[PDB]
Amino acid sequence: NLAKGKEESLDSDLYAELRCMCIKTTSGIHPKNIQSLEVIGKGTHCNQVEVIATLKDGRKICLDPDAPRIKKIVQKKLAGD
Repeated sequence: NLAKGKEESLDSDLYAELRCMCIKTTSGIHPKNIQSLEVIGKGTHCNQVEVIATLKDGRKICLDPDAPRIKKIVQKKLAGD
């Protein structure tokens, strides 16, 4: 949909999340599949921290910042001695 006629799609129902990049998140991802990830802090129209992971095969998914499982996965990725 090209022109000035939005709101008929999956775009956010929440004013505070109008500019968030993620619609939802993916579970069951393994640290080994992750090539890199970006942690984005809260912004003007996105009151949620977002975690966008790029998998080794190029797939991009969002991860739940609050999932103890995800916090562990990020910790795992950070380690590498």
